[PDB]
Amino acid sequence: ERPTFYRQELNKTIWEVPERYQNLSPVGSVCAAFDTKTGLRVAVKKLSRPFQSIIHAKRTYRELRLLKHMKHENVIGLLDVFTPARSLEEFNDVYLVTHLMGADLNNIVKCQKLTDDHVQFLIYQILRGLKYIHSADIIHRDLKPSNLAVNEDCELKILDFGLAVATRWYRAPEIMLNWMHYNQTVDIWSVGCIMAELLTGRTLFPGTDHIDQLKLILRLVGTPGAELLKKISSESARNYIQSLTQMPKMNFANVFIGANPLAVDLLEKMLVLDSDKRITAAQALAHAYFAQYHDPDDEPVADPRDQSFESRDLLIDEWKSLTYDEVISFVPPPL
Ligand SMILES: CCCCCCCCO[C@@H]1O[C@H](CO)[C@@H](O)[C@H](O)[C@H]1O
Ligand SMILES: CCCCCCCCO[C@@H]1O[C@H](CO)[C@@H](O)[C@H](O)[C@H]1O
Repeated sequence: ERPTFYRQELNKTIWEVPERYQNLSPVGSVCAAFDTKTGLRVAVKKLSRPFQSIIHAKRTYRELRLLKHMKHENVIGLLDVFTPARSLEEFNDVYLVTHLMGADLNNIVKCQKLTDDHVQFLIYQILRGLKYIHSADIIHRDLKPSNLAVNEDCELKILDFGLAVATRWYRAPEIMLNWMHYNQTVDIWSVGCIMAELLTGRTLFPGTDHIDQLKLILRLVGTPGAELLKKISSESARNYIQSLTQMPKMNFANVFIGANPLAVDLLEKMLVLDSDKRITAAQALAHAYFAQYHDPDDEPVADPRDQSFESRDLLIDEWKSLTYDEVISFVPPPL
C-alpha cells in the first residue's frame, strides 16, 4: 500500500511527497499540485514545527483530529494526509491534501453580475456549510469572499479554519471590541456582509482600520442603547465608543434598492448589533427567501467528536505519537 516518494527543495525546505502528486509549485506553508491518482488539481501543505513544544504538539493533534472529522458537501475535506516517515523515530513532518477548487466568491463577484436567483443559491450553500461547522462546536472567525470556493458546477465550500492583512471588512463588531468570548453568530454577521456584497456587487463596510470599521457599521445599523454598559470588556473601550456621535438606524429597504423584499428582510436579521439577537444558520435556512432550496431533511449536522485528549498533560513525545496514529489511520474519500 505504501506509495513511492521523492524529495525536492522548495523555497528554503525539502518537500518529500508521493509521486501521484506532480508539478509542485508553491504559494506558502503550501504548494499547489496535480494528482494523477484522481485526475484533479490539489493543494498540499506541510506543517512547520508541528512538535516545536508541548503546546504546539497538542495543538497539532487537536487540529488534525478536527480536520479528518469534516465531512460535508459545503465544507472543505481532507483528500490525503501523509508522512514520508516510515516509523516514529524519524517522525517530524506532516503533509495535508485537499482539492484546489477553481474559483472563489471574491473573483466571481469581481466580474460576473449575479441575480437574486444566483445569490439565493450561493448563500443557501454557505448557510448549509455554516450549520454543519457550528454543529461541530466550531466558530470560523474569518469568513470572507476569498474563503468561499466554488467549482464548475456551482458547488460551494467553506475553507478557512484550522489552517490558512486584506480584510476586517467581514468581522463582527464584538470581535473589533475585544470581547474575549464569542457567539457563533459572529459568522452570521460575516454572512450578511457577504450577501449584501453579492447583491450590490460592492463591499458593505470597507473600513480602513478598526475604528473606522465600527463607524461604518454604526452608520447603517444605528447606535445601540445602553448595552454599551454590558461591555466591561474595557472601561476605556466603552467610554471611547460612548463618545462617538450618534446615528439613527437606516431602513434597509431604502439602502438595498431593487432587492427582493425577502432578501432585505433576511439581512435585517443578520446585521444586528447584539450577537444575542442575530438569526442562527439553522433559522436562516428556513427563511422564506430560500423556499426553493430549503429541505430540512437534507441539511445535515456534524456527528459527535471525542475530545478526551484536551485535558491530559502529556510530554512532547506522547503528543507526537498520538499524531503519528491519526496520520497512519487516515482513510481517503472514495471518488
Ligand atoms: C449560481 C452561481 C453561479 C454564478 C453565475 C454566473 C453569472 C451569470 O450571468 C448573469 O446571469 C443573469 C441572468 O441569469 C444576467 O442577467 C446577468 O447580467 C448575468 O451577469
Ligand atoms: C459597536 C458598538 C457595540 C458593540 C456590539 C454589541 C455586542 C455584541 O453582542 C454581545 O456579544 C457577546 C458575545 O460575543 C455576548 O456575550 C453578549 O451578551 C452580547 O451582547
